[PDB]
Amino acid sequence: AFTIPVLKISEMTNSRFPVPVDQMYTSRSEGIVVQPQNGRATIDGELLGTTLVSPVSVCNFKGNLQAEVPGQHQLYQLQLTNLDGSPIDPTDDTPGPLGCPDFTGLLYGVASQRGPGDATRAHEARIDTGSDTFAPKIGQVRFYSTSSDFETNQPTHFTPIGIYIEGNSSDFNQWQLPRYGGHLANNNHLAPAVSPLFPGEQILFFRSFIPGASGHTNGEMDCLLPQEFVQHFYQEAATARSEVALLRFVNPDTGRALFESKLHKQGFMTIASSGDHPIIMPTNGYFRFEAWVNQFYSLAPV
Amino acid sequence: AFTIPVLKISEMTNSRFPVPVDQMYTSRSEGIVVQPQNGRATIDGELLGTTLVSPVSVCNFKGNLQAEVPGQHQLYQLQLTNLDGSPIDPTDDTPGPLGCPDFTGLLYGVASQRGPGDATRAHEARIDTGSDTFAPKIGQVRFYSTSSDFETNQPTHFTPIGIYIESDFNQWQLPRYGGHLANNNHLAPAVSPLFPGEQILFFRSFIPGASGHTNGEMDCLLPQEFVQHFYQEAATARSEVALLRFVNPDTGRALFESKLHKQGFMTIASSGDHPIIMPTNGYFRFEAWVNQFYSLAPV
Ligand SMILES: CC(=O)N[C@@H]1[C@@H](O[C@@H]2O[C@@H](C)[C@@H](O)[C@@H](O)[C@@H]2O)[C@H](O[C@@H]2O[C@H](CO)[C@H](O)[C@H](O[C@]3(C(=O)O)C[C@H](O)[C@@H](NC(C)=O)[C@H]([C@H](O)[C@H](O)CO)O3)[C@H]2O)[C@@H](CO)O[C@@H]1O
Ligand SMILES: CC(=O)N[C@@H]1[C@@H](O[C@@H]2O[C@@H](C)[C@@H](O)[C@@H](O)[C@@H]2O)[C@H](O[C@@H]2O[C@H](CO)[C@H](O)[C@H](O[C@]3(C(=O)O)C[C@H](O)[C@@H](NC(C)=O)[C@H]([C@H](O)[C@H](O)CO)O3)[C@H]2O)[C@@H](CO)O[C@@H]1O
Repeated sequence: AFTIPVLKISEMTNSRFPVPVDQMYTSRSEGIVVQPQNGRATIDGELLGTTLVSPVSVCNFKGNLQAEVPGQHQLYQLQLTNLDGSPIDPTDDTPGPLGCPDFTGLLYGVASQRGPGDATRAHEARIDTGSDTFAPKIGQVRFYSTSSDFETNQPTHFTPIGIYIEGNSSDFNQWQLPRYGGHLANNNHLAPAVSPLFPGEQILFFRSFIPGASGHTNGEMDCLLPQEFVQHFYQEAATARSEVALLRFVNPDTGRALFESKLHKQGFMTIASSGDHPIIMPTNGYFRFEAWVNQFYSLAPV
Repeated sequence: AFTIPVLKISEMTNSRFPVPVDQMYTSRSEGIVVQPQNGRATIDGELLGTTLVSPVSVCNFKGNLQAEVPGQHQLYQLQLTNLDGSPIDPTDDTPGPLGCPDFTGLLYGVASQRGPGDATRAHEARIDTGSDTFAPKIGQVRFYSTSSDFETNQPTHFTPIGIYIESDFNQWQLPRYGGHLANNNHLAPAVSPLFPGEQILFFRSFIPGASGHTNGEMDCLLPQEFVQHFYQEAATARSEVALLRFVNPDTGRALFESKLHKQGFMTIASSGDHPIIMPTNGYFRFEAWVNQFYSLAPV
């Protein structure tokens, strides 16, 4: 049988950045192609894009510190491995390595090392996922740091923390996919763009405000499914008995329900709403699976 | 009916620090009391200690940046809220706020702020969970930063990253949640193997080190995924022990057995301090309800 976990919004994890979900949010997404590559799974358990199941891995990188780049101080070259330690394989049926950021911007975090022996060191670092040299698909990623305290040829981890706003073209765009293969390459194996097809409906997003390290940004990061749903679908692999799972957002405090949403088989939710706005609800509220409906099932607004 | 999620070791999350599990590990635990407060859940779904269900929240802090502390350069005083935004409530039946570190050491991470408006800033920061004034139970925590670029009275978040070795990291030494002037209460109980020839099975991560010599060993009793699953399923324990088999899907054969105790920890038949390295695809599955005197085959 098909099920979804009982979770308060505040208990959900963002599938595109390793922080909790802050609020439900809906938008028209006017003139935007919504094509995130993280937090993509079908309801019958097939992972898509660069989606992995670990809730703490998205936007992390691992690899060897190859060298400091010639000519540019405290810019360091990583030769990536996959997050699981295995070599990068550009022939994988993915756009890039699992967990790789699916947005362009200055990703701010910490690069740490262990080695030689148990000697360790860690410092702030930034990775520009929009730069020409950003090519995780073939394991080539550079990070900038304000420290020169990094050892060559030692295992290096990048732990993401937030976004750094310089105030120019490299600015955080959550819907702009990076060129996973680098400047000269076209993306492939992409999870498809999503949009609402039924009149009156909009996609329901799970939004987090990720930390900012500099500049002005609300750090808005919208995922299609909380990571817990991704994990659950993967784990259960339940048969999708129709194209749409009807879900109901219920308030355990009153015992009564607030709205319904359509969970599409391909892994995204829609609601009957119009306009760009937060969907604020009683904090103990959660979704419950009600029935198998089709893509023409008609929802009351809100 | 009672189940365990199908997960490779490499897909598991540490329940005491927000990073993947690296290996299974077992220990004699000579001379130590094993009493972690995070990653504590009964197999029927009751969360204990400071355990929360969010897999990205443990060792995080949130609160108002109240002030730079007088007489102490670039040491800042937080007034905590709970990680879900709710106010800290010291009357809660917990040792401290959910997700609070359950070890003593120099916790290294990044303090970040948003405010006024959408202006942001973030810098490296350190929280000494062993210091006298570390009193998360009542919302009192300080962080040190090398930066002075922090605003007072703006929402502040501490994102943990690793451990800084110079208060040396002791994963089994519980902090004083109420600070040096109060004693801990409402602790999840210590655990130990009671049956001869058994040891606890731990899920071990090597957390990042920011400085100094450290392997960053962090041992939890259950991966966060098991905590989440038990909480969700809330299935009834039909006995004091759930017998599990760690099976290799590649061969269809069992590699070893483990006793999953009702109160939320695992033991195996083994002797000594060592990793338990197994075929990558291996995973635990429920076999049967047994008692606490069930005799396990070694390894
Ligand atoms: C990490 C770091 O040091 N990076 C700095 C930037 O400072 C960070 O971001 C700030 C927003 C702030 O949170 C700070 O604490 C961080 O360290 C720095 O960004 C400028 O910082 C200053 C200092 O507060 C101002 O916030 C400035 O914003 C404004 C301003 O001066 O009020 C806002 C104003 O709206 C804007 N004008 C217009 C029309 O947009 C002005 C104007 O652009 C500037 O005054 C012209 O210089 O800026 C932040 O832009 C940054 C620039 O100094 O350097 C590093 O990156
Ligand atoms: C962030 C920062 O700058 N912190 C430094 C420490 O350096 C960090 O840790 C280091 C291990 C290394 O990863 C470095 O890149 C980091 O920034 C610093 O720690 C000392 O660093 C030095 C310089 O590399 C040495 O590595 C020293 O290690 C040893 C050594 O000298 O080989 C290891 C040795 O095993 C140990 N002695 C024994 C017997 O255990 C000695 C010993 O501590 C000293 O010789 C004293 O008798 O050190 C690191 O200890 C730290 C101290 O300099 O200052 C900041 O913390």
